[PDB]
Amino acid sequence: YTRVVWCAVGPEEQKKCQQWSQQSGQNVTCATASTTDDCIVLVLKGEADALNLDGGYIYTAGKCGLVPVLAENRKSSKHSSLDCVLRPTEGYLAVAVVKKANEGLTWNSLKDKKSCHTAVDRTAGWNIPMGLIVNQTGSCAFDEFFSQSCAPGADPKSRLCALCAGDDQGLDKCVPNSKEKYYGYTGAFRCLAEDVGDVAFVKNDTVWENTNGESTADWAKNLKREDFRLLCLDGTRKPVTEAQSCHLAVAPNHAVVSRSDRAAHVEQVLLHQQALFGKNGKNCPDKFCLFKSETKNLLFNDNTECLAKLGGRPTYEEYLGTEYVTAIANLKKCSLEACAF
Ligand SMILES: *[C@@H]1O[C@H](CO)[C@@H](O[C@@H]2O[C@H](CO)[C@@H](O)[C@H](O)[C@H]2NC(C)=O)[C@H](O)[C@H]1NC(C)=O
Ligand SMILES: *[C@@H]1O[C@H](CO)[C@@H](O[C@@H]2O[C@H](CO)[C@@H](O)[C@H](O)[C@H]2NC(C)=O)[C@H](O)[C@H]1NC(C)=O
Ligand SMILES: CCN(CC)CC(=O)Nc1c(C)cccc1C
Ligand SMILES: *[C@@H]1O[C@H](CO)[C@@H](O)[C@H](O)[C@H]1NC(C)=O
Ligand SMILES: [Fe+3]
Ligand SMILES: [Zn+2]
Ligand SMILES: [Zn+2]
Repeated sequence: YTRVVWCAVGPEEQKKCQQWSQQSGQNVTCATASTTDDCIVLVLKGEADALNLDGGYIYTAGKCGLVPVLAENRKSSKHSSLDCVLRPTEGYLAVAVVKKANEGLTWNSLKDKKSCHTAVDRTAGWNIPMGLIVNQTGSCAFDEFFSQSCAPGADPKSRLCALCAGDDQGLDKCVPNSKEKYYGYTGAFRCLAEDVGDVAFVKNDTVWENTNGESTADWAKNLKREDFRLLCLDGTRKPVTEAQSCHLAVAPNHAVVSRSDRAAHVEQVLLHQQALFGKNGKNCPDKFCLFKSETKNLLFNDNTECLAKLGGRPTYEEYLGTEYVTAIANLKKCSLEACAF
């Protein structure tokens, strides 16, 4: 039974998965795909067993019968007596970030600016802000709100891809995987840091992890938190230290999904895998560390303490929460039930 086939998205996650595979005695093996949607299809076909997904994709996967199995849990200063694997998930803060030097830019003056998104269909980088924007303008032309953007996964010849740069060679412009320079939390923030965009739609944790010497990548190496500002919904700007009172929403954590008939087996293998390669696991950091990838968030986010049990044996709708599930349905009206593949 207990071989789990992970689905990696892109060549970089593939490399990391191959390392995990080798260190696991081939308990985990790897399948690769160019996009998250493709990976979901591989899981539906039964050619892969699982992968960690942002909440927006969990919505896509859930409609096709896939279920949440274990969720990412980061550091917290409450619930601590309880062990990480048993602790409830706090969710993360979706935020809109701008440069302080870019004075006078607020939530009320984003029209015609340049934006940086993690990817299309993702929670913090797309679903939350575009949902909020459609709603406030009473219009579905969200592709004409910003003058130019980098929204991995949109038509590469549309304005929503204009700011994306592709890989080393300019190839793969706008693909929704790490090959694209401005993909994901880190990529979208880089897009803002290099002044390619006016605002980045990421999470709270991204800002802190790539400023004040926390990174060391050459583009982040000199960034300082005082150079950035959060855009609050009230038309006000605040230091990044004010996220708890200046965010767009709380997002449910990224979670591992698998086909329902495979959930229990995937779950067992993963709990044994994090005991070996997790934060203080038998072989981290001496041999391989599952939750570390040099600020690239490959397979899993780098700030992950552990993969936690769910409790309540939640369906995907209960896991995402009815608030966030109606938000996505209304936004997708711009482009009630049925699986896409
Ligand atoms: C937003 O994100 C930062 C980092 O993810 C949080 O600050 C971390 O908080 C932990 C304890 O919760 C501290 O021990 C770490 O030292 C902090 N990290 C760093 C790198 O500074 C912060 O709690 C979050 N703020 C809000 C309002 O959510
Ligand atoms: C966009 O607006 C719609 C319409 O109000 C929001 O959907 C509603 O959300 C509330 C709160 O969850 C429910 O009580 C309503 O029933 C929903 N209405 C409809 C028509 O479905 C949606 O939340 C908004 N999107 C965002 C991102 O805020
Ligand atoms: C960590 C995964 N959670 C998602 C929130 C499973 C859950 O169902 N948790 C939960 C808790 C702990 C308290 C109140 C309400 C909810 C539903
Ligand atoms: C692989 O899984 C098997 C089955 O439980 C376990 O006995 C073995 O020790 C595991 N090895 C590693 C390194 O995970
Ligand atoms: Fe996310
Ligand atoms: Zn809030
Ligand atoms: Zn239930």
